[PDB]
Formats: sequence, C-alpha cells, structure tokens
Amino acid sequence: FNPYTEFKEFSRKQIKDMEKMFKQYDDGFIDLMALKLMMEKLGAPQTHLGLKNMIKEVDEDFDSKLSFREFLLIFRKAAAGELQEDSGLCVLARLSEIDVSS
Ligand SMILES: [Ca+2]
Repeated sequence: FNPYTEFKEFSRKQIKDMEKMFKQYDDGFIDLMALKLMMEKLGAPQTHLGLKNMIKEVDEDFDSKLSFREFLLIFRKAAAGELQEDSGLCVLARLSEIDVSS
C-alpha cells in the first residue's frame, strides 16, 4: 500500500497532513469510538448511527474501523464530488485542515 501512487490527486503535503490528522485521533486504526472523539473535538458531534454510516461509506475491508488508506478515501470522495452535502463525511473533510476542492 503506497498512498503516494494510489492517491495521485493529493500532494505529498496533503497526504502527510491527512496522516497527521489520522495519527492524532487514533495500531493504525480509527474505530467508532475514536471517530466519535474526533468529531467531538472538531466541534461537530455525530450520532452513533451517523458515525457508523461515515465508516461504512469508506470501510473497504469491512472491519468496521478506518485504516489510513480508508481515511484517505474520505478525502478522495470529497475531491471527486461524491459526498452528500452536509453529511458526516462532508463535515469531517471541511473541518479538517485540508482543502481538497481547489
Ligand atoms: Ca476498515
């Protein structure tokens, strides 16, 4: 898993910023309770099911937790125009330090 060749739409700086965010809200996985805390600190808490739905959207290996690759997939979906307006994932991407739409 080389995120640098898989996610060519993000600069190395963007990917490293995404990694800094990932490591912070962290074994290398962000589970539901970790995602809950992250949305709380960001100022936008989500419901239990809202968090589960955020994970489900990018959980490509179906273990109900987010690897770094799947975290990057959130930003890929955001930058591809695939997230629903004001969805939990849209809100995470917006409130992160990371601008992907320009
Ligand atoms: Ca997963």
